[PDB]
Amino acid sequence: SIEDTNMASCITNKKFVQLEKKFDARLGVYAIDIGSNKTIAYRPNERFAYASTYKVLAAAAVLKKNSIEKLNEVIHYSKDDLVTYSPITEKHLDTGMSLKEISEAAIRYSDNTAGNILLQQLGGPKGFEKSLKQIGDHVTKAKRFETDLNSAIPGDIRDTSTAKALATDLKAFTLDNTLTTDKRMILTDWMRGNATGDELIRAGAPIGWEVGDKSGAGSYGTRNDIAIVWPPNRAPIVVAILSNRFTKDANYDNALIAEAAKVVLNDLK
Repeated sequence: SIEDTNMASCITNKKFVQLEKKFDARLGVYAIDIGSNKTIAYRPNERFAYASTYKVLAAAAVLKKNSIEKLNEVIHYSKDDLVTYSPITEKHLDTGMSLKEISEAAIRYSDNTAGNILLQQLGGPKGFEKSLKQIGDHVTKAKRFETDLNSAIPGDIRDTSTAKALATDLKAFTLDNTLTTDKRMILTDWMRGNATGDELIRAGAPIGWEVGDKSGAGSYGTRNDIAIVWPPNRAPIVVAILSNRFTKDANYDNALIAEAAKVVLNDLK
Protein backbone atom coordinates (compact mmCIF):
# COMPACT_ATOMS: atom_id res chain seq x y z
CA SER A 1 0.00 0.00 0.00
CA ILE A 2 3.08 2.23 0.17
CA GLU A 3 2.70 2.77 -3.57
CA ASP A 4 -1.02 3.36 -2.93
CA THR A 5 -0.61 6.02 -0.23
CA ASN A 6 2.01 8.03 -2.13
CA MET A 7 -0.12 8.22 -5.29
CA ALA A 8 -2.86 9.50 -2.98
CA SER A 9 -0.40 12.09 -1.67
CA CYS A 10 0.56 13.06 -5.24
CA ILE A 11 -3.14 13.52 -6.05
CA THR A 12 -3.78 15.56 -2.91
CA ASN A 13 -0.60 17.54 -3.63
CA LYS A 14 -1.67 18.40 -7.17
CA LYS A 15 -4.90 19.92 -5.80
CA PHE A 16 -2.84 22.31 -3.64
CA VAL A 17 -0.62 23.15 -6.64
CA GLN A 18 -3.76 24.02 -8.63
CA LEU A 19 -5.11 26.20 -5.80
CA GLU A 20 -1.88 28.21 -5.70
CA LYS A 21 -2.24 28.77 -9.44
CA LYS A 22 -5.98 29.52 -9.31
CA PHE A 23 -5.70 32.07 -6.47
CA ASP A 24 -2.21 33.42 -7.38
CA ALA A 25 -0.98 32.58 -3.91
CA ARG A 26 1.44 30.49 -1.90
CA LEU A 27 -0.23 27.95 0.39
CA GLY A 28 1.02 26.12 3.49
CA VAL A 29 -0.96 23.22 4.96
CA TYR A 30 -0.49 20.86 7.87
CA ALA A 31 -3.30 18.70 9.25
CA ILE A 32 -3.23 15.73 11.59
CA ASP A 33 -6.00 13.24 12.40
CA ILE A 34 -5.63 12.76 16.17
CA GLY A 35 -7.32 9.36 15.93
CA SER A 36 -5.05 7.79 13.31
CA ASN A 37 -2.01 10.12 13.24
CA LYS A 38 -2.53 10.40 9.47
CA THR A 39 -1.35 13.77 8.13
CA ILE A 40 -1.78 16.03 5.12
CA ALA A 41 1.12 18.37 4.42
CA TYR A 42 1.92 20.92 1.70
CA ARG A 43 4.92 23.22 2.18
CA PRO A 44 4.50 22.31 5.90
CA ASN A 45 7.88 23.76 6.94
CA GLU A 46 7.87 26.97 4.89
CA ARG A 47 7.59 30.25 6.82
CA PHE A 48 4.52 32.50 6.71
CA ALA A 49 3.57 35.52 8.81
CA TYR A 50 1.20 34.11 11.42
CA ALA A 51 -0.83 37.35 11.80
CA SER A 52 -3.71 37.03 14.30
CA THR A 53 -3.46 33.24 14.60
CA TYR A 54 -0.98 33.76 17.46
CA LYS A 55 -3.77 35.15 19.64
CA VAL A 56 -5.12 31.70 20.53
CA LEU A 57 -1.61 30.44 21.37
CA ALA A 58 -0.79 33.54 23.45
CA ALA A 59 -4.08 33.16 25.32
CA ALA A 60 -3.23 29.50 25.98
CA ALA A 61 0.22 30.39 27.31
CA VAL A 62 -1.37 33.02 29.57
CA LEU A 63 -3.80 30.39 30.88
CA LYS A 64 -0.93 27.95 31.52
CA LYS A 65 1.19 30.55 33.31
CA ASN A 66 -1.39 32.21 35.58
CA SER A 67 -3.65 31.09 38.43
CA ILE A 68 -7.44 31.27 38.15
CA GLU A 69 -7.47 34.14 40.65
CA LYS A 70 -4.73 35.99 38.75
CA LEU A 71 -6.62 35.49 35.46
CA ASN A 72 -9.59 37.33 37.04
CA GLU A 73 -7.65 40.41 38.19
CA VAL A 74 -8.68 43.57 36.36
CA ILE A 75 -6.11 45.21 34.06
CA HIS A 76 -6.60 48.99 33.83
CA TYR A 77 -5.21 49.85 30.41
CA SER A 78 -5.45 53.37 28.98
CA LYS A 79 -6.68 55.02 25.81
CA ASP A 80 -3.00 55.28 24.80
CA ASP A 81 -2.80 51.48 24.63
CA LEU A 82 -5.57 51.16 22.05
CA VAL A 83 -4.28 50.20 18.60
CA THR A 84 -6.21 49.89 15.33
CA TYR A 85 -9.16 47.45 15.48
CA SER A 86 -9.90 47.06 19.19
CA PRO A 87 -13.69 46.61 19.14
CA ILE A 88 -13.89 45.00 22.57
CA THR A 89 -11.11 46.71 24.53
CA GLU A 90 -12.18 50.16 23.36
CA LYS A 91 -15.62 49.55 24.91
CA HIS A 92 -14.33 48.73 28.40
CA LEU A 93 -11.72 51.46 28.78
CA ASP A 94 -13.51 52.91 31.81
CA THR A 95 -14.00 49.52 33.45
CA GLY A 96 -10.75 47.70 32.63
CA MET A 97 -10.67 43.98 31.77
CA SER A 98 -9.33 40.74 33.26
CA LEU A 99 -6.79 38.54 31.48
CA LYS A 100 -9.61 36.04 31.03
CA GLU A 101 -11.81 38.63 29.30
CA ILE A 102 -8.85 39.91 27.28
CA SER A 103 -8.11 36.36 26.12
CA GLU A 104 -11.70 35.87 24.95
CA ALA A 105 -11.75 39.20 23.12
CA ALA A 106 -8.50 38.31 21.36
CA ILE A 107 -9.75 34.93 20.21
CA ARG A 108 -13.41 35.58 19.42
CA TYR A 109 -13.01 39.01 17.79
CA SER A 110 -9.27 39.28 17.04
CA ASP A 111 -9.07 42.46 19.16
CA ASN A 112 -5.58 43.86 18.57
CA THR A 113 -5.12 45.65 21.90
CA ALA A 114 -6.19 42.40 23.55
CA GLY A 115 -3.45 40.63 21.62
CA ASN A 116 -0.88 43.20 22.74
CA ILE A 117 -1.87 42.81 26.40
CA LEU A 118 -1.44 39.04 26.16
CA LEU A 119 1.97 39.53 24.54
CA GLN A 120 2.92 41.99 27.31
CA GLN A 121 1.72 39.56 30.00
CA LEU A 122 4.14 36.92 28.68
CA GLY A 123 7.14 39.28 28.63
CA GLY A 124 6.67 40.79 25.18
CA PRO A 125 7.05 38.95 21.87
CA LYS A 126 10.30 37.34 23.08
CA GLY A 127 8.55 35.98 26.18
CA PHE A 128 5.72 34.66 24.01
CA GLU A 129 8.35 32.89 21.89
CA LYS A 130 9.87 31.45 25.09
CA SER A 131 6.43 30.10 26.12
CA LEU A 132 6.24 28.28 22.80
CA LYS A 133 9.73 26.87 23.25
CA GLN A 134 8.50 25.37 26.53
CA ILE A 135 6.01 23.23 24.55
CA GLY A 136 8.75 22.25 22.06
CA ASP A 137 8.18 24.92 19.34
CA HIS A 138 11.63 26.13 18.27
CA VAL A 139 10.32 27.31 14.88
CA THR A 140 8.01 30.24 15.66
CA LYS A 141 9.82 33.59 15.84
CA ALA A 142 8.01 36.46 17.56
CA LYS A 143 9.39 39.97 17.46
CA ARG A 144 6.82 42.78 17.23
CA PHE A 145 3.50 43.96 18.64
CA GLU A 146 0.23 44.83 16.88
CA THR A 147 -0.16 46.08 14.29
CA ASP A 148 3.43 45.98 12.94
CA LEU A 149 3.57 42.19 13.30
CA ASN A 150 1.19 41.86 10.29
CA SER A 151 3.64 43.38 7.77
CA ALA A 152 4.38 39.89 6.23
CA ILE A 153 7.31 41.14 4.12
CA PRO A 154 8.76 38.49 1.75
CA GLY A 155 11.76 36.78 3.31
CA ASP A 156 11.21 38.44 6.70
CA ILE A 157 11.43 35.97 9.61
CA ARG A 158 9.89 38.37 12.17
CA ASP A 159 6.53 37.11 13.52
CA THR A 160 6.54 33.96 11.38
CA SER A 161 5.90 30.28 11.89
CA THR A 162 5.06 27.24 9.75
CA ALA A 163 1.83 25.36 9.24
CA LYS A 164 3.34 22.33 10.95
CA ALA A 165 4.57 24.32 13.95
CA LEU A 166 1.30 26.21 14.41
CA ALA A 167 -0.83 23.07 14.12
CA THR A 168 1.43 21.18 16.54
CA ASP A 169 1.21 24.09 19.02
CA LEU A 170 -2.57 24.28 18.75
CA LYS A 171 -2.74 20.52 19.33
CA ALA A 172 -0.44 20.86 22.35
CA PHE A 173 -2.73 23.36 24.09
CA THR A 174 -6.17 22.07 23.04
CA LEU A 175 -5.75 18.29 22.95
CA ASP A 176 -2.49 17.17 24.58
CA ASN A 177 -2.05 17.16 28.37
CA THR A 178 -0.58 20.71 28.53
CA LEU A 179 -3.34 22.70 30.26
CA THR A 180 -5.49 21.64 33.18
CA THR A 181 -8.85 20.19 32.15
CA ASP A 182 -10.70 23.41 33.00
CA LYS A 183 -8.27 25.64 31.12
CA ARG A 184 -8.31 23.38 28.05
CA MET A 185 -12.12 23.43 27.95
CA ILE A 186 -12.25 27.23 28.39
CA LEU A 187 -9.73 27.76 25.60
CA THR A 188 -11.57 25.37 23.27
CA ASP A 189 -14.93 27.06 23.85
CA TRP A 190 -13.42 30.45 22.98
CA MET A 191 -12.57 29.05 19.54
CA ARG A 192 -16.15 27.95 18.80
CA GLY A 193 -18.83 29.85 16.89
CA ASN A 194 -16.97 33.06 15.94
CA ALA A 195 -17.95 34.98 12.81
CA THR A 196 -14.30 35.69 11.92
CA GLY A 197 -13.99 32.02 11.00
CA ASP A 198 -17.11 31.79 8.83
CA GLU A 199 -15.55 31.98 5.37
CA LEU A 200 -12.39 29.99 6.08
CA ILE A 201 -11.88 26.39 7.27
CA ARG A 202 -15.51 26.34 8.43
CA ALA A 203 -16.68 27.09 4.86
CA GLY A 204 -14.82 24.03 3.57
CA ALA A 205 -16.02 21.57 6.19
CA PRO A 206 -18.46 18.76 5.34
CA ILE A 207 -22.06 19.02 6.52
CA GLY A 208 -22.24 18.23 10.22
CA TRP A 209 -18.57 18.84 11.04
CA GLU A 210 -17.88 21.54 13.62
CA VAL A 211 -14.87 23.90 13.31
CA GLY A 212 -13.23 25.86 16.13
CA ASP A 213 -10.70 28.24 14.65
CA LYS A 214 -8.58 31.37 14.95
CA SER A 215 -8.25 33.44 11.77
CA GLY A 216 -5.45 35.73 10.57
CA ALA A 217 -4.99 38.42 7.95
CA GLY A 218 -1.99 40.57 7.10
CA SER A 219 -0.21 42.44 4.37
CA TYR A 220 1.06 40.84 1.11
CA GLY A 221 -2.37 39.17 0.99
CA THR A 222 -1.66 37.05 4.07
CA ARG A 223 -4.71 35.00 5.01
CA ASN A 224 -4.51 32.22 7.61
CA ASP A 225 -6.75 29.92 9.63
CA ILE A 226 -5.84 27.35 12.30
CA ALA A 227 -8.51 25.10 13.69
CA ILE A 228 -9.67 22.02 15.48
CA VAL A 229 -12.28 20.15 13.44
CA TRP A 230 -14.77 17.80 15.11
CA PRO A 231 -16.33 15.29 12.70
CA PRO A 232 -19.33 13.24 13.89
CA ASN A 233 -18.22 10.06 15.65
CA ARG A 234 -14.53 10.69 14.91
CA ALA A 235 -11.46 11.93 16.72
CA PRO A 236 -10.55 15.62 16.26
CA ILE A 237 -8.47 16.88 13.36
CA VAL A 238 -6.02 19.75 13.87
CA VAL A 239 -5.54 21.92 10.77
CA ALA A 240 -3.33 24.89 9.93
CA ILE A 241 -3.75 26.60 6.53
CA LEU A 242 -1.55 29.64 5.81
CA SER A 243 -1.33 31.69 2.63
CA ASN A 244 -0.09 34.90 1.09
CA ARG A 245 0.15 36.58 -2.30
CA PHE A 246 2.96 38.50 -3.95
CA THR A 247 2.36 42.29 -3.76
CA LYS A 248 2.10 44.36 -0.60
CA ASP A 249 -1.50 45.50 -1.19
CA ALA A 250 -2.76 42.21 -2.71
CA ASN A 251 -6.32 41.27 -1.75
CA TYR A 252 -6.77 37.83 -0.29
CA ASP A 253 -9.71 35.60 -1.19
CA ASN A 254 -11.18 33.62 1.70
CA ALA A 255 -12.23 30.92 -0.79
CA LEU A 256 -8.59 29.83 -1.09
CA ILE A 257 -8.64 28.76 2.57
CA ALA A 258 -12.09 27.15 2.28
CA GLU A 259 -11.12 25.19 -0.86
CA ALA A 260 -7.83 24.11 0.73
CA ALA A 261 -9.80 22.92 3.77
CA LYS A 262 -12.15 20.91 1.55
CA VAL A 263 -9.13 19.03 0.16
CA VAL A 264 -7.80 18.38 3.67
CA LEU A 265 -11.07 17.22 5.18
CA ASN A 266 -12.13 15.13 2.19
CA ASP A 267 -8.77 13.33 2.09
CA LEU A 268 -8.63 12.75 5.88
CA LYS A 269 -12.21 11.41 5.62
